[PDB]
Amino acid sequence: ASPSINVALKAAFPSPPYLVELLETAASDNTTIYYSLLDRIAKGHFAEATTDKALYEKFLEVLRDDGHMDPEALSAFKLALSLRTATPRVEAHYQYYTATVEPSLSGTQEGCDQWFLIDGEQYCSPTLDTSHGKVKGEDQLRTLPFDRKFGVGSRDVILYADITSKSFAPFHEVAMDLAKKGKASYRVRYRRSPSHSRESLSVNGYGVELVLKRTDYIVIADIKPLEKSELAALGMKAASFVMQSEKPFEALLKLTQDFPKYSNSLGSQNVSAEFEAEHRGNREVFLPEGSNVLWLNGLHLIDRQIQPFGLVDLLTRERKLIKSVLDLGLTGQQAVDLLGHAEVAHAKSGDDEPRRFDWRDDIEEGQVIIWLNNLEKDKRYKSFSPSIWVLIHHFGHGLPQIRRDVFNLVVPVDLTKADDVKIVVEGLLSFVKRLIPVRFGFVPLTPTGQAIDQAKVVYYLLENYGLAAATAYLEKSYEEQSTGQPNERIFNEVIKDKSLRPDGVELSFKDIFISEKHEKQIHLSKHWVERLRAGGDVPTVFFDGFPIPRECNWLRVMNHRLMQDLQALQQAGYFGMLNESMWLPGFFLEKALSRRNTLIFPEDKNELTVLNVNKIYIENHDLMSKVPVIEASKESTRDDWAALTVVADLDDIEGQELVYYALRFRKSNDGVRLDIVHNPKDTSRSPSVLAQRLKSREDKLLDFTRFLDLETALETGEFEPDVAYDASLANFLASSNMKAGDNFVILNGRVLGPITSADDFKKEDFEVFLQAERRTRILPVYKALEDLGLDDKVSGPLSAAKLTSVTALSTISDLPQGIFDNAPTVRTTLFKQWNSTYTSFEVGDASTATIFFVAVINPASEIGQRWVAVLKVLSELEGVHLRVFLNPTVMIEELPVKRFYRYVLSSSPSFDESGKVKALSARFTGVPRETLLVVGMDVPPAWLVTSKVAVDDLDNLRIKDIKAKRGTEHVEAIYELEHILIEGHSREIPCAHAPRGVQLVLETENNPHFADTIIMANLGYFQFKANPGVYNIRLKEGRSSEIFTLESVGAKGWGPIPGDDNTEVVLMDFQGTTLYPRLRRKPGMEEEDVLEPSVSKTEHAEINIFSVASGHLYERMLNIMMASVMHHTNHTVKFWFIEQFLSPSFKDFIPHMAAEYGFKYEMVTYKWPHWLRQQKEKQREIWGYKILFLDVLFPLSLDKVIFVDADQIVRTDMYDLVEHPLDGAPYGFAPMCDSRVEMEGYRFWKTGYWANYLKGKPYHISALYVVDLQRFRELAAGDRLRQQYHALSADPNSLANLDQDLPNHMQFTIPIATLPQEWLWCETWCSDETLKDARTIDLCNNPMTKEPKLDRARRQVPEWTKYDEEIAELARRVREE
Ligand SMILES: *[C@@H]1O[C@H](CO)[C@@H](O[C@@H]2O[C@H](CO)[C@@H](O[C@@H]3O[C@H](CO)[C@@H](O)[C@H](O)[C@@H]3O)[C@H](O)[C@H]2NC(C)=O)[C@H](O)[C@H]1NC(C)=O
Ligand SMILES: *[C@@H]1O[C@H](CO)[C@@H](O)[C@H](O)[C@H]1NC(C)=O
Ligand SMILES: *[C@@H]1O[C@H](CO)[C@@H](O)[C@H](O)[C@H]1NC(C)=O
Ligand SMILES: *[C@@H]1O[C@H](CO)[C@@H](O)[C@H](O)[C@H]1NC(C)=O
Ligand SMILES: *[C@@H]1O[C@H](CO)[C@@H](O)[C@H](O)[C@H]1NC(C)=O
Repeated sequence: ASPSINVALKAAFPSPPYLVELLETAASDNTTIYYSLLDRIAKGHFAEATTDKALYEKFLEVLRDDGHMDPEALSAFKLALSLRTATPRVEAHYQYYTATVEPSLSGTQEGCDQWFLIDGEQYCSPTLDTSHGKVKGEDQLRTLPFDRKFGVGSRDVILYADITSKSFAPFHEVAMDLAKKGKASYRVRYRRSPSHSRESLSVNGYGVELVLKRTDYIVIADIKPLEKSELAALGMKAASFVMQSEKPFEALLKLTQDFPKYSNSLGSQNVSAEFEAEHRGNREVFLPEGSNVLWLNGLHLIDRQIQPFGLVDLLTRERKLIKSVLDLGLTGQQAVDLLGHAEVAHAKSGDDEPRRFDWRDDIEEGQVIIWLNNLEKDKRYKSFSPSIWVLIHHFGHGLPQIRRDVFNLVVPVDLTKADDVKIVVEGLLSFVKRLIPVRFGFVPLTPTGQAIDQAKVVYYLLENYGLAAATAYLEKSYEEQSTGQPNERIFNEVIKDKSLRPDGVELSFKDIFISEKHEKQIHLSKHWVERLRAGGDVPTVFFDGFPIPRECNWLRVMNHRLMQDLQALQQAGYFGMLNESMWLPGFFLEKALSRRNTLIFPEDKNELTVLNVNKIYIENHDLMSKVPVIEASKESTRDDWAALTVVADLDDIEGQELVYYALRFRKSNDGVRLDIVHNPKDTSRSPSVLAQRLKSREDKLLDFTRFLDLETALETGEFEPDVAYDASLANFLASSNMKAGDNFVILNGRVLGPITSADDFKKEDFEVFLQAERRTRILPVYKALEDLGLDDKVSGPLSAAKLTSVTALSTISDLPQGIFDNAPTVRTTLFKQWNSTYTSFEVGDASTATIFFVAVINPASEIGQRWVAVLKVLSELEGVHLRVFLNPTVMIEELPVKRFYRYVLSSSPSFDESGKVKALSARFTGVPRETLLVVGMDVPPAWLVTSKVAVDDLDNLRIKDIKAKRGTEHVEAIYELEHILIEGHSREIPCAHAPRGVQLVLETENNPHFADTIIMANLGYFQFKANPGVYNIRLKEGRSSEIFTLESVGAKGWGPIPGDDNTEVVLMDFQGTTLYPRLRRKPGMEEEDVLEPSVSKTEHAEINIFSVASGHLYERMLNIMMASVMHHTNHTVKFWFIEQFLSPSFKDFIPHMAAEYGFKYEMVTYKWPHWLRQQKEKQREIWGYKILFLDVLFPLSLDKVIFVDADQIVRTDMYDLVEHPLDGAPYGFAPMCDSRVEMEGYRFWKTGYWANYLKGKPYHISALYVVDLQRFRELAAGDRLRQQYHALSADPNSLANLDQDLPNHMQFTIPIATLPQEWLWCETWCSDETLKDARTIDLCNNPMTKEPKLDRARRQVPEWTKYDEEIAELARRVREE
């Protein structure tokens, strides 16, 4: 009965058959569920269900009956099925099939509905007698993201099927059995089924907003009554309303959805009931008022993760983790409590801290490091104080001078290499001369003959003659001979003068092979380099025992730690830890290790892989119950307990050497439980045989006095291959992402490898690996666990590993730190302190719940509107517990909620009267008749959405006008999910920086140019607009491919995860594709793209003009603007539009404008980056679109573009603007008119702020401008605009009209070519005499009148009507066509 508004969203691809959708949703990533269901439908079991409802009904009985899902998992299935999560996954198959399969399968297809692909041969029959073709193109056997494999088999078989028909069932069974036997491995790919219709897909999981566009007024429903500004209590009274109700959850939803309407309805019926000013005892301890914060089992979630898709994926990952834990008899409540424990979080913070290695000469008896300094005895520093209090009493970024030993830097240098030598001579010495408070040492590198000799030479020269003489040889050699090889012509000259009085033990001269000097010194040096792995292609520098690889600007890194170490000393001083007679460098060396392993302590800190241990012994029970196992001792303690697994190729020396060390390590440590997995490179001979050889010797293991006893044990015995073992073996490696013939080590779930050489991992290396690992992962689990009194649940080394391995996996973020939020992955328990009686309410059983949600919502917030709606639907799930906290603010200067909100989402699917799946819509009932509203879509981050069907103005909605024009009080609008984003964050390799100005191309097998974009400075950001399918990213041919080669697109994560050295992107989700690509510079380049060492016209048009309109009037005026151009030029024109701000009425009309006026048009858009600062006010968004994304909004093929405002009219042939010389400037603008005489008062750009800032420069107009795009990108102007905007935008009153203000604020930095004023006319600021020579007219605002825009046009321009008539009759001609 009430006046309503209905909004629906539909995808850009047709709806896949429901059957296949349920298969995919059902078996998320468990393959067994997939094929176990694929059997069921190949019976013809699902043939008897006629309707989607019945079909859906059937799946529930099946899953429950076959043991696939429990209540918790079934409930999760329904929600994910509502969300239609599996539909893009299915469309991936189709797009792949349409674009790579069909054009590479030459011949005549008839009867080949289904067909296996074997050895590039197609078989249309199960009986497999005849093969139709040799398939053209690249291999289809590449395993890609949407693939599934069933069984292990040498041969690989693929079936492209249309499951829908009965023709499928026999084909399946042929290969299911073939895989069951073990002949080959089975996988299914899809074929678009023509039994189904081409109807588009109706989506859900988004939000709709109705924004009040007039907020100025403040002192069933007609209009909101504006109430006297007693805003301050809204949050507080609003919070009480709910608490009082006692059906609280529903109140908040009902209140929060229509909140603007209920503002004046609050403060009534002795309203405050402020018992809860009590709970700011809650505020006093933890969070600030009016802040929204969500936690999921301690995990603090960012806003972007708080959508239905983001949340479904989190539960899925979390339950897998918890279920693993609760097979050891822990309640969901106990499990979570252990995960978020204080001792656990402390450990993460603990090894976020730096680990140091002992850089001293002590082991090598002081004969390896050749220092250029001594700060306690150098008579340069003599002037300085040797006092501790010099350190402690410091502030700033300046280096404190001191005569003390406190900071050291040891840099290993190769004396053959010029660049290396140059470091010492220029780099190291300047620092000395400069009186820096750092001691500088260097140790030569000995990887070649010449290097060995030159270390000897320099070492000798130091020993007898001294530092200066040695220094001297080095300096002279660098300039003089310019090579590593020793030069006597250079050497002898040095001794000639520098050989005066070589003290102590005498010089021997001429030739060196001192038994001691060559042996001891060089081999001691080698022992130092080897010990700390300070050599290779990339050497390692040690500052205060902290490894810094010799790359990029390592001194920048050193300076960072130098200040960070100083602050570490200061704090010990204020606690009085320090004293005057102390060796300060040993404050750092307290916990330092003598030996450094790059595997255990990788210098890429992120590099860490942990596996779920319970999973490993559950999935591969067949394998792990038949591996040689050394049980850890009967009589050893819980603290001693640890579990180790060695994966090695026993057909290689390195593989068997590695195991000997592991066995040795086991003899010493009684607490460890060892497992041996034989992973061979060549699988011609069964892996089961060598495993069977050892399990017989299992009892006798580690009784190998010598290595050959192990070697011999491998050779002897006759065995029968357990081919069941072999199958589980190759499944394990596939699950664990391990290659064949690769060596790996696993202690308590953590993987290190591949081990190329067994010398890398020795007995001593296992000991530290256990020592370190023990500390972090095991000791925080043990304490925490015991604190809760769950320490009864640990029954052995394997029992313990399950827990420790699970809790290590809990703290690994999905999102790399520094991108979406800087904050680390630390699970807080800090809200448990909070009193709950009067602000909290809980939903779901805590006793049974596996999922625990903690929401802190401010009722007055607009963000809260979304949060409540989503959380209500996730609360409906069984096995989920939710607890809500309401926290309003007293600080309300402006109206808090200025919109109505509806979230389109259901917890379980809805069905038709005819049993089809119900589409979901946002229906607003009882909308005020007199309020002007704006329709907005609050869509998940990866989505790009535009209006498709609407007859109304969504920018200016009013029921009274629609009623008086259309006769209906009911509004319906349909949107289209046109694109889904592929977005990523780039980095250069190895010295990781964002490559800006790099150009990229997206491609498909059908077309080599889907899309193109350029790399941004901020986070090496880039994006593409695409739909489900298989794509590839190639650097654009030109300068980009000249300078770089991209090793990878980061599709597996930040990584590098092995197996990701790929450039293939696929999108099979509503979350799009997130990528972290890597690019390494080609041989010796410090080059830059941005600086140099008829195309666009042909592709597009003579003239390229772009614009935006945000109303029916402005779109009507835009039609006139385009026409005026056309009449005024005998040239070719192409028009460009900002797609999402335009009406469907306008969108449906243009082809008709294009046919009549003879122009070309193209729709463009870009999605506002997540890092870039948003605009809550739509008009401001629009302005941002014209200036912020100029370089990335238009294809690279476009040389230049021109912006013309919608209200404008042009009498000029527009080419002239193209030909206008810009004098090497990126863009050109026209200034403000000075010509009108008496207008001055309203000329605000002659005031203090604008005249002080614009010293001599003009105040420009954003109605018309030229962008020399090629130059724009070349100058990388965009990046500067974007970062200045982001920086300025922190202040809300910063840019009145950003579009005009940003180019004006940046004209110092970025040149603006100024235009002849023949180019702009405006009555308000230009004289009437001026318009004779006027080229174009903007209709700028009155403001000494109130005459409106429609009036100015008719009065100001007589030919405006002529243009309007032309459009008017055509629109009617179309309507009557
Ligand atoms: C992937 O799906 C399969 C099949 O649905 C899951 O396997 C099933 O796991 C259950 C345990 O949840 C097995 O039941 C029993 O487990 C106990 C464990 O102690 C064991 O002692 C019993 O003998 C029995 O196996 C069940 O047999 C097994 N298969 C089926 C058809 O139910 C598997 O857990 C799923 N994987 C993931 C990642 O969840
Ligand atoms: C209702 O509020 C008024 C004003 O604060 C107060 O005088 C009155 O006592 C309240 N009613 C009750 C039942 O306490
Ligand atoms: C929680 O309430 C109790 C009882 O009034 C009080 O003693 C305690 O301090 C409160 N906690 C906080 C942090 O306000
Ligand atoms: C304190 O002074 C003593 C005495 O000279 C010295 O041996 C030591 O380095 C200092 N610190 C401690 C912990 O004794
Ligand atoms: C278009 O072409 C005609 C014929 O050559 C010419 O007379 C006319 O002036 C041209 N239009 C304009 C405005 O340049």
